[PDB]
Amino acid sequence: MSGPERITLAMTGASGAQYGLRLLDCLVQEEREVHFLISKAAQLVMATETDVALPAKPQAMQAFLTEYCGAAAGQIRVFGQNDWMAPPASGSSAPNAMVICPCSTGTLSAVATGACNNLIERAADVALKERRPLVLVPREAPFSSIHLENMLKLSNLGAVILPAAPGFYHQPQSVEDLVDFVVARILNTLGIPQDMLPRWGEQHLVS
Amino acid sequence: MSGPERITLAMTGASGAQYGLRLLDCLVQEEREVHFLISKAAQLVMATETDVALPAKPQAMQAFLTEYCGAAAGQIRVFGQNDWMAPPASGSSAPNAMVICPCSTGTLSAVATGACNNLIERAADVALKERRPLVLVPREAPFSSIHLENMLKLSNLGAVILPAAPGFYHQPQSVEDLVDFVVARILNTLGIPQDMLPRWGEQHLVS
Amino acid sequence: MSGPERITLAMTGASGAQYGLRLLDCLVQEEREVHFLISKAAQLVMATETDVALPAKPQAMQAFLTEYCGAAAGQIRVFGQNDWMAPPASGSSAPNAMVICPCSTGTLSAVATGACNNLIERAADVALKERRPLVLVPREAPFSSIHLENMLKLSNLGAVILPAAPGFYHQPQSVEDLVDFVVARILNTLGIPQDMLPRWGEQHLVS
Amino acid sequence: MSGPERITLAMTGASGAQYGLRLLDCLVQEEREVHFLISKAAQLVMATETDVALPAKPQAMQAFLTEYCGAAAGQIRVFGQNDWMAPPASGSSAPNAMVICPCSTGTLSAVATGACNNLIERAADVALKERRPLVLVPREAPFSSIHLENMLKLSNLGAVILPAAPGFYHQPQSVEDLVDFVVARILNTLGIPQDMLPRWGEQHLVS
Amino acid sequence: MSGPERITLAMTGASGAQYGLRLLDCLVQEEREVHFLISKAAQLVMATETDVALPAKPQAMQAFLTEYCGAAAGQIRVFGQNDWMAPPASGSSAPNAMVICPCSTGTLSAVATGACNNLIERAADVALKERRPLVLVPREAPFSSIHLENMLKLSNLGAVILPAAPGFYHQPQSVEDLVDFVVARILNTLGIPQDMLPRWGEQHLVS
Amino acid sequence: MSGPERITLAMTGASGAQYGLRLLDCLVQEEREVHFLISKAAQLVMATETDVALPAKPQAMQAFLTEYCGAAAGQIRVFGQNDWMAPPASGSSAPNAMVICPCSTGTLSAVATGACNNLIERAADVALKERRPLVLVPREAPFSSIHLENMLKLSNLGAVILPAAPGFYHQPQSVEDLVDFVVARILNTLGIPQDMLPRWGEQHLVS
Amino acid sequence: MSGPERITLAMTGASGAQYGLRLLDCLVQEEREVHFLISKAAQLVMATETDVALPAKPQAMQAFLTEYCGAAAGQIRVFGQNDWMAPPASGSSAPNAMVICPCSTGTLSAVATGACNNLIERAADVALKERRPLVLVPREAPFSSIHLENMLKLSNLGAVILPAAPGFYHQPQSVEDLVDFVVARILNTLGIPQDMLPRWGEQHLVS
Amino acid sequence: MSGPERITLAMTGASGAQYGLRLLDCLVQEEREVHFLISKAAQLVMATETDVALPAKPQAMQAFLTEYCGAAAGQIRVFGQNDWMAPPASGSSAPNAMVICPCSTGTLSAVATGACNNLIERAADVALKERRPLVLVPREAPFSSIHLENMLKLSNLGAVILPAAPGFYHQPQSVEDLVDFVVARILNTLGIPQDMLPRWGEQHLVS
Ligand SMILES: Cc1cc2c3c(c1C)C(C)(C)CC=[N+]3c1c([nH]c(=O)[nH]c1=O)N2C[C@H](O)[C@H](O)[C@H](O)COP(=O)(O)O
Ligand SMILES: Cc1cc2c3c(c1C)C(C)(C)CC=[N+]3c1c([nH]c(=O)[nH]c1=O)N2C[C@H](O)[C@H](O)[C@H](O)COP(=O)(O)O
Ligand SMILES: Cc1cc2c3c(c1C)C(C)(C)CC=[N+]3c1c([nH]c(=O)[nH]c1=O)N2C[C@H](O)[C@H](O)[C@H](O)COP(=O)(O)O
Ligand SMILES: Cc1cc2c3c(c1C)C(C)(C)CC=[N+]3c1c([nH]c(=O)[nH]c1=O)N2C[C@H](O)[C@H](O)[C@H](O)COP(=O)(O)O
Ligand SMILES: Cc1cc2c3c(c1C)C(C)(C)CC=[N+]3c1c([nH]c(=O)[nH]c1=O)N2C[C@H](O)[C@H](O)[C@H](O)COP(=O)(O)O
Ligand SMILES: Cc1cc2c3c(c1C)C(C)(C)CC=[N+]3c1c([nH]c(=O)[nH]c1=O)N2C[C@H](O)[C@H](O)[C@H](O)COP(=O)(O)O
Ligand SMILES: Cc1cc2c3c(c1C)C(C)(C)CC=[N+]3c1c([nH]c(=O)[nH]c1=O)N2C[C@H](O)[C@H](O)[C@H](O)COP(=O)(O)O
Ligand SMILES: Cc1cc2c3c(c1C)C(C)(C)CC=[N+]3c1c([nH]c(=O)[nH]c1=O)N2C[C@H](O)[C@H](O)[C@H](O)COP(=O)(O)O
Repeated sequence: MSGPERITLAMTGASGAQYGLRLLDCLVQEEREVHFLISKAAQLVMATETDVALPAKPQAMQAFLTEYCGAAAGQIRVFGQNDWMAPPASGSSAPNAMVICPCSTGTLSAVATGACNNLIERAADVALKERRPLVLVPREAPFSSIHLENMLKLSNLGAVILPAAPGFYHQPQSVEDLVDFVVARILNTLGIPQDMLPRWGEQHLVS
Repeated sequence: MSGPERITLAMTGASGAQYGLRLLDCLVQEEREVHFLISKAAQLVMATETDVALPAKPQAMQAFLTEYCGAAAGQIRVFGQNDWMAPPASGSSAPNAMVICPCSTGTLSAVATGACNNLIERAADVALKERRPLVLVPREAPFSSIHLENMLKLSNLGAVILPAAPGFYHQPQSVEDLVDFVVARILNTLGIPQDMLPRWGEQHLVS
Repeated sequence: MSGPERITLAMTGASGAQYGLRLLDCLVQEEREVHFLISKAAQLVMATETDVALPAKPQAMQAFLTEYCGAAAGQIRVFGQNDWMAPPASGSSAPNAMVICPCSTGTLSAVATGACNNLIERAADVALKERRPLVLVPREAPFSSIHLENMLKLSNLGAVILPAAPGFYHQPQSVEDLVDFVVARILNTLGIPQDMLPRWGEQHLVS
Repeated sequence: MSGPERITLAMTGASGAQYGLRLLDCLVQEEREVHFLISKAAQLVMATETDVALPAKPQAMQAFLTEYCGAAAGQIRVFGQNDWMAPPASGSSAPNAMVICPCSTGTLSAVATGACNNLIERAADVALKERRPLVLVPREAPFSSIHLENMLKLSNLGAVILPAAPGFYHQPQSVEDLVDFVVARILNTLGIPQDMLPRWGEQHLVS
Repeated sequence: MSGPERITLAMTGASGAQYGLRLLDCLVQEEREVHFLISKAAQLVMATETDVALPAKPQAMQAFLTEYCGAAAGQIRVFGQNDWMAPPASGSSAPNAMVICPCSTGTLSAVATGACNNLIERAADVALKERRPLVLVPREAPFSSIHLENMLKLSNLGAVILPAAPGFYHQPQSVEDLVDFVVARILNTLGIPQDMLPRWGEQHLVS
Repeated sequence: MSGPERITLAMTGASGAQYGLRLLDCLVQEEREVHFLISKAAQLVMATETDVALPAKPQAMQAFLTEYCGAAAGQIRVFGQNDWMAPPASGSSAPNAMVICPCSTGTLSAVATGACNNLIERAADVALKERRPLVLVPREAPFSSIHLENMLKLSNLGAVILPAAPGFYHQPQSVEDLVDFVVARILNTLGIPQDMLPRWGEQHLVS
Repeated sequence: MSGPERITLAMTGASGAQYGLRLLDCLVQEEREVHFLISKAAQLVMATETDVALPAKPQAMQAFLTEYCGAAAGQIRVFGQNDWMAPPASGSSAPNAMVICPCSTGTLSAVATGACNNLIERAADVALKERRPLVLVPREAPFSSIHLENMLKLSNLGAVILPAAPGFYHQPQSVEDLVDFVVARILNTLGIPQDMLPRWGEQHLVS
Repeated sequence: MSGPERITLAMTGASGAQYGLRLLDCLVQEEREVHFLISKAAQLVMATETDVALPAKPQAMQAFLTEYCGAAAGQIRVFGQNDWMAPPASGSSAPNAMVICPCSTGTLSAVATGACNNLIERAADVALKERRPLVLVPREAPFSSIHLENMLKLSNLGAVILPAAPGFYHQPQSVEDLVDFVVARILNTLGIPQDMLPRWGEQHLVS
C-alpha cells in the first residue's frame, strides 16, 4: 500500500464541509484508518451547508460516519476536543498523516503560533514536531497578510498549504466534480491512490 | 455610481477562465468601461476549459467580447501584450482599478518582483506605484512558499490577494454558482454592486 | 528499484553541456524514464562546447537522443519550451524528480522568484509546490550575492543546490572523470545507483 | 527492516553519557551498523558520571564497546576525531542517519555555523548537505538565546532537535526508565523499532 | 533573605507534575509566599502521572497543598483560571517572580504571542511588562521550530527558558534526584537557597 | 560590599595586556575573589608587550600573580584552558561576574556563536545562560562588520561591550592614566568602587 | 602620490581632540589639502582636554591651524556648520576622502540615519552617495546596541569604523605614542604614507 | 604592474590541491610575492590527491616550493598555523590580497563568523577589517544552506566567492585545462595578467 496507513482528519470551521466528508469517504474506500476530529464551529458549518445530520457526541458520530462511508468496524475513530488520551495528542503515538480540511483561518493561526487550545491544534503541533505529514486546506477569500504570514511560516517548515481552489481543466459538470478535484489533490499529496483526477500529460510523448 | 468607472481586467494562464469571463460580463452589466488584456497562455486555457472561441487578434477579440457580453460601443477596449500606447502602460493614464483573474503563479511572481515583461505585468506595476486598486485572483494548489512569499509581499503593499476559493454557504447548485461566489467577492472588493451573494446576517438583529 | 522511476532533466544555458548529456546517458542505463527539456541558450551552448549535433525540433531531438543513449522506445520524452500539455507543467502529473543540469543563473533566479516564463521554469515551480525532488546544478564563477541569495532561498525550501564543482580525490585522469564525479553526485542525491564514485571509507573499520 | 541500516552515533561533552550508551545498545540489538564517534570532553563526562571504563584509543574502544553491547564482528566501527578517511567525513559515503547524543552546546554551535573542527562536526555538516537524517540531543539548562538560535536554525533546515527532557507519563520507577524514554524517542525519530515506550492511545477507539 | 518573597507558581499541561510539586515544597520550606495557579490540563496530568489526589476547587486545593507541604496559614494562595481579582492579573500588584513549571508548548505559545486566555497567561504577560522574573520550564521532545521560535523570542526579552533536562553529574540514584536537579536550577535562577545541587568546583583552587 | 564577590577574569589574545593586569590588581585591592583564565595567545601578547614574566603552568601562575598583586591566600584562583572541573565551566557554580579583558575578535566570535572551544568560551556561554554579568573588552581597529555583528548580538542579549577606547577628559599624563580610565569603566560597570575616574559633574548644581 | 589629494576632516564632540589635531598635522606634512570642519561640541571638547586655544570664527581658525601645522597658503580650508557653499555639501564637488575624528555617537547616528542637520552630517551623506571614502573614529565606552547598530549599518555600506582603540604592541612610552597609533591606522586606511607604525612582520621570512 | 604586489595564498582542506599549486606557480611567474599558508587538513589532501611530497615544517616547505615553482630568493614566504609574528596576522602589515584556494566549508564558516582559530582564519579577518581583497574558492557539493548563508554574508561584505566550477567553453582537453580555467578566473579577479583564458568576444565588433 502506498501512502500512510492512518490519517488524522480534522474538520474546522471554514466553509467547505463537503470537501472533508468526501475525503473521509475516499480514505475509507482506500482502507485507511481515520482518526476523525471536528470542531464545534465545523459542526455548525456542516449543519448550515449540508444535509448531513451529524450527531454531537463522539460515539454516535463514530457510528453515523461508519454507516455514511461504509467503513469497517473501528476503521473510523472519533475523538472529542479535549481528549488528551487519544493518539494524536502525543508524539509517542503511532505515526499518521494529518489533514485539516477545511482549515479555518483561526486554526491556521493556532498551528502557526503553536497555540494548542484543543486536540486538533495539539495534533498539528505534534505532527510538526515529529516531522509527520501535515496538510492544511484553507477556504477563505481574500487572504489577508495575517493569513499569508501564517501559511508561509508553516509551508517553510514543511506543511503543505493546499487551498480549496479547484481547477477547471477536467471538464467539471457539477459542484461534486469541483469537490473531487480538491480531494484528489489531497490524496496525491499524501501518496494515496485516486482515480478522480487523471495524470496530466501521461500519454503525451513528444512536442 | 459606487466603485470605479474603469477596470483593467487581465486574464493570465491559470485554470479558471470561467471566472474572468463571468467578471467581464458582470462589469459590462454594471456599465463600466473595461480595458481587457489576455496572455497567450490564458488564450490556451480558455480553449482547453471552455467552449468560448475567442479570436486571437485584438480587434476581432474586441468585437467578439462586445457581442458575448452585450456591451456598448467601445465599452470594452482590448490591448495586445506589447501595446505600450495603451492607458495601462503609464501612470499618467486615467485612474482605473485592476483585476488579474485568473492570476497565474508566474504573473504573481512578476508583479511581486516588478518584472514588467508585458503589458499585464507593467499595468500591475503602474497600479502599485500610483496606489490604484489591484486585485489578484490566483488559482493554484498547493501554494508553495514561493507563491506565498510573493502574495504576502503584495498584500503588505495593499494589493488584495483573493484566491479562487469559493464558499458553499449559499447553497450552490451548479459550477456556475461557485463561479459567481468568487466573482461576487471581486465586485465587493472593488465596491461594485452585485446581487449574486447576499449580505451575511443583514437581517439578524440580535442574539 | 531505488530512486525515482521518472526524472525531468532540464538543460539550460550555463557551460557544462557534458554534464547533462552524461547524466541523460546514465539515467537511460538505469532504465529510467526521462522527460527531457532544453532551452534555446542551452542548445547554443551544446553547439559551442561539444560535437553533439542536436536537432532543433522536439521529435527529431527525441530520435537523436534515443540513438545517442541507446534508449528504449519512448524511454526519453522531449517537450518544447511552451508545451503546457506536457506532464511537467502540472502538479496533477505523475511524480518525478527534477534535475536542472546545467542550471544557468537566469534559471536559478526564475525558480527562486517563481517566474514560470517557460516549461522548465514552470516544471520547477511544480516540483516545489508538490514537494517533489528538485536538484539544481549551477556552473558559474564567481557567484555573486544575487546568485547566492537565490540558492539559499531554494535550499532552505528543500531544493538541492549541487554546483558543478568536481572533486579530485578519485584520481581523475581525464575531463570525463571530472564530469563523472558531478554526475555521480547527482545520482547519489536522487538515490539512483552508480558505480563511477566509490563509497568513501566503506572498507575502513577503525582508527 | 524499517529505519536506517547505518547510524553515525556521536557522543559529545554534555551530561548524559547514559543516553548515548543506552542508544548504542539498542541500535546493536536492532542489528544496525554503528559508526561511533566520541569527543575528548565526552570521554571525561563518561568517566565522571558512569562506571564505564572506556579505553582511549579507537581500536581498544571498538573492542570494549563490542563486548559491552554484545555486538557482532565489525558491527560497531570507531573513528577518531581527525580521521578524515572515515565514511562520515564525505558525502560520497554510503548513507547513514546521524545522532549526536548527548550534544554539547559547543557542538550545537559548530553544526549551526558550519565549523567542521573535527570529524563529528564535519559528519554533521555532511548530513545536512546530503539531506540525511540528523538528530541532536542537547542537555543543558537554562537554554540561552545563543543556544536557541542555533537550535532554531538547524530545525528550520530539517534537523531534529530532541532535548534530553524525559516524560513521566509511563510510570517511571528508576533513572533507567527516564533514560529509556529519551532513547525511545530517538529511535521513533529514526523509524527504528522499540518497545520501551508504548504507542499513546493505540487502544483508545472513541470519546 | 535572598531572592523573591513571593513566587507565582503556575503548573500547565506538560508531563512533569513532579517538578512543580517539588518546587512548591521547596519554596514553602524557604518560607516564601506562593501564588499557585494550575490549568485544567495540568490537573489531568497530575492525576495521570502521580498519586497526588488534588481537589478541583481552589479553596480545597489550598487546604490540600497547605497540608501536603507543611505550609503556614495563607502561605499558599490558590487562584482559579479566570480570577481577575487575584494579584497576578495586574501589574499594580506587589512584585513577585513567576515560574511556569511544567510549561506546556501551548502556554509557551500564549506567553510568546501575548494571548492572555486565562490567569496564567495574563500573569506571564504582566511579568514581562513589569520586567519581573519569568522562568518557563518546558518538557517536550522533539522541540519543533514553532517551539524554538517562541522560546527564542521570550529569551531575548529576558525570560529564562529552563527545560526539564536534568543533569547526571551528581550521581543520581533515583527519579527524585533527577527531579531535584531541575528544581535546584530553578531556585538558583530565582536566587533562592538550595542544598540539593552543590556549587560546581567550589573547592577547586587551581589547575 | 557593592558589586560582585567573585569575578572571572579572562585574558585573550588582543593587544592590551596592561588593561587586564591593572584590572586584576584593582580587583585584588577591593578584596574580591578572582578566577583567572588566560589563553595561549594572551600569554604571547603579555610576553610581547609587557615585562611581566608570567609562568606557563597554572599553579606557578597563581603564585606569581598572588605576589604581583599582593593578594591573599587563594584570593586568585587560576584555571587552565580545559579544566572542566573549574567553577566557570558550569552554571551550577556560585555566581560570579565575568570580564574578558582584552577580548580578541576570535573570542568575541566564539561567545556570539556559542562555540565553547575552551574554558574561557564555555565560561562566557554559562554567564549568558545564567544571566550573570558579562563584560567584553575588545581592542581592535578597524572593527569589521563581522566584529560589529557579533558585538551587537551580544549587546542585545545584555552583555556589555566595552571597547578599550580611553577618554582624555581627565588630563591623562601617562600611558598608565589611559589604562586606568578603561579599568575604571569596567569597575563602574561591575558596580565595584574605584577612585581613578571622578564622577562627572558631581559638584555641578545648576546651569 | 598614494592616497587622496584632499581629505575632509571633521571633528565632533567625542573625547579625543588630540587624535584629530595629530591627524590634521600629519595630513599637512604629507602635502594634502584639508577641508576642516568642527562642531560646537568639539570646540568645547578641545577647550576642556587640550591647551589649544582655537579661535571660534572660520577665518581666524584657518589662520591658527595654518600656523599650528606649518601648512601652506590655503592648504587648510575651514568651513562653518551651515556653509552650504562649501565643496563637501555637494556631490558635484571634487572627490575627497572624509574622516570624522573623533566621531561622537550623535554624529554616528546622524550619518547612519541620513539626518544631514549640519555640514558635517551632509558631507558624510555625500561621501556615501558618491562612494567616496568615509572613515569614522568613535570614542565611547561602553558601546550600546544603538551605537553598534549604527556602526554595523555603515560598515556594511563600506564606511570604515575605526574606534580610538590604540594597540600596545609598539612599546608605547607616552600618551602621544598611543595617539599616533590610531592616527597611523587612519592614514593606512586612507592609503597615505606614515612612519609612526611599522609594517608588522615585514622582515619575518619564514616559521 | 597591474594587480597586487603581494598575495597571501592559503590552502585549506577541501579537494582541489591542484588549483592552489597551479595558482602559486602562476603568481610566481608573474613576479609576485606570496605569503603561503597551509592547514594540516590541506597537507593531507595534497598527499591523498597529488604526487607532490610537501615537507611538513615551514622552512623545508619554503625551500621545496621555491624549487617547485622556480621562484626567486624569498619570493615565497611560508608561515605556520600559529605564527602571530607573520604579516597576515595584523592589519598593520603591508597590504596584500588574500586568496583561500581551496577553501574548506570549515574555513568558510570561520571567516563568516570571525572565529580566528589559526593564522589563515585571522588573516582573512584582517583582510575584511582592512578592506583588502579576499577571494574564497570553495569546492563542495552539494552546498547546504549553512554553506550558502556563510558565502552570502561574505559576498555581501565584498569578499569574492569563486567556486571551483570550471567552464568548458575553451575546448578543454585535460584535467589541467579545467584547473587552469579556475586559476585564470582567480587571477582576473585579482587583476593579475593571465593568458590561459582568452577575453570573451574581444574580436566580435557587431551583431
Ligand atoms: C460557523 C461559521 C464560521 C465561519 C464560517 C461560516 C460559519 C457557518 C460560514 C460557512 C457561514 C461562512 C464562512 N465561514 C468561514 C470561517 N472561517 C474561515 O476561515 N473560513 C470560512 O469559510 N468561519 C469562522 C470560523 O468558524 C471561526 O473563526 C471559528 O472560531 C473557527 O474555529 P475552529 O478553527 O475551532 O473551527
Ligand atoms: C496553458 C496552461 C498553463 C497552466 C495551466 C493550464 C494550462 C492549459 C491548465 C489549465 C491545463 C492547468 C493549470 N494551469 C495553471 C497554470 N498556472 C497557474 O498558476 N495555475 C493554473 O491553474 N499554468 C501555467 C501558466 O500558464 C504558466 O506558468 C505561464 O508561463 C503563465 O504565463 P502568463 O502569466 O503570461 O499567462
Ligand atoms: C549561450 C551562452 C550563454 C551563457 C554562457 C555561454 C553561452 C554559449 C558560455 C558557455 C559561452 C559561457 C558561459 N555561459 C554561462 C551562462 N550562464 C550561466 O549561468 N553560466 C554559464 O556558464 N550563459 C548565459 C545564459 O545562457 C543566459 O543568461 C540565458 O538568458 C540563460 O537562459 P536559459 O536559463 O533559458 O537557458
Ligand atoms: C567535561 C565536562 C564538560 C561539560 C559538562 C560536564 C563535564 C564533565 C559536566 C557533566 C560536569 C557538567 C555539564 N557539562 C555540560 C557541558 N556542555 C553542555 O552543553 N552541557 C553539559 O551538560 N560541558 C561543556 C562541554 O564539554 C564543552 O563546552 C566542550 O568544549 C564541548 O566539547 P565537545 O562538543 O567537542 O564535546
Ligand atoms: C493532558 C495531557 C496533555 C499533554 C500531555 C499529557 C497529558 C496527560 C501527557 C502527560 C500524557 C503526555 C505529555 N503531554 C504534554 C503536553 N504538552 C506539552 O507541551 N508537553 C507534554 O509533555 N500535553 C498537551 C497540553 O496539555 C495541551 O496542548 C493543553 O492544551 C495545554 O493546555 P495548558 O497550557 O492550559 O495546560
Ligand atoms: C599573539 C598575537 C595575536 C593578536 C595580536 C597580537 C599578538 C601578539 C599583537 C599584540 C602583536 C597585535 C594585535 N593582536 C590582536 C589580536 N586579536 C585581536 O582581536 N586584537 C589584537 O589587538 N591577535 C590575534 C588573536 O590572538 C587571535 O586571532 C587568536 O587566535 C586569539 O585567540 P584567543 O581568543 O584564544 O586568545
Ligand atoms: C562637550 C562634551 C560632549 C561629550 C563629551 C565630552 C564633552 C566635553 C567629554 C570630553 C567631557 C566627555 C566625553 N564626551 C563624549 C561625547 N560623545 C561621545 O560620543 N563620546 C565622548 O567621548 N560627548 C557628547 C556629544 O558632544 C554630544 O552628544 C553632542 O550633541 C555631539 O554633537 P556633535 O556630534 O555635533 O559634535
Ligand atoms: C582531509 C580531508 C578533508 C576533507 C576532504 C578530503 C580530505 C582528504 C577529501 C579530498 C578526501 C574529500 C573532500 N574533502 C573536503 C573537505 N572539506 C570541504 O569543504 N570540501 C572537500 O572537498 N574535507 C573536510 C575538511 O578538511 C575539514 O572539515 C577540516 O576540519 C577543514 O579544516 P581546514 O579548514 O583547517 O583545512
